[PDB]
Amino acid sequence: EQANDVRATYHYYRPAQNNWDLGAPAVSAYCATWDASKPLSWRSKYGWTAFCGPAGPRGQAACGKCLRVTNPATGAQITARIVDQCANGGLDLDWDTVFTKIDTNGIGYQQGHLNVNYQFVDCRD
Repeated sequence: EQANDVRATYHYYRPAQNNWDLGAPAVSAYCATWDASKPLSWRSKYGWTAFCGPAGPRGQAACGKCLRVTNPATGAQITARIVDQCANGGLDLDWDTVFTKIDTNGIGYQQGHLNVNYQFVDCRD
């Protein structure tokens, strides 16, 4: 249920620009049918990456769960939502949500990848 020392990276195709709709033709993510329908606030308030990792079997029973992520580097932490898979190999719907906020200095953004840790959690919206 918990995973540490995983090399995370970020990748953007069509985010919030196209209201990051998980329904958008070339995306079609698992909980799109249920979360792409929530307004903007909530959606931009609570991040929404994927159910992946070397240790994260959580799909069918993950369409309404959240994921807490921590960054040893700063000690900062945040909570994202579980929605889709890892078409790239890990957390992708970031850029403004997780990475960008737990990266106070920018070391990750200028380099490309980072070493982070995470644990499955509740949303409590």
